[PDB]
Amino acid sequence: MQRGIVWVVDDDSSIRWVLERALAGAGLTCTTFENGNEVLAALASKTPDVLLSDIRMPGMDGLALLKQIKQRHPMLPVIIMTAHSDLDAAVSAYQQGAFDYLPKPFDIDEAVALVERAISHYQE
Ligand code: BEF
Repeated sequence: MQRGIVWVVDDDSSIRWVLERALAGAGLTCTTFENGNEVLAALASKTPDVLLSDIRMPGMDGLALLKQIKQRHPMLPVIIMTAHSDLDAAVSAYQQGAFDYLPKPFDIDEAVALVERAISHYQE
């Protein structure tokens, strides 16, 4: 049941290949973007069930990426790979409905782990 669209924003390629096929086997649609602002463009026409954002490119490292998401999507939850920058912006995330902040590690094991158990807690 349910579609299941998981969007990721990071270095792509490596992160994409793993999360794309592997997460696809789980029954979801995993796509990746450059870092964050890219998903925003796509977000302007769609909303993923579990968004994943990077944090090492934009102004506020990555938390800034959250701000963009909350500006147009004050509900779409996002998952950041790092929280070493201005954590302040991460707060605007929790208020808009962000997912959380995961350490640099991720891959399928660490990401799929946080995604499945997370969506399961939400349910329809
Ligand atoms: F690689 Be991301 F900037 F955490």
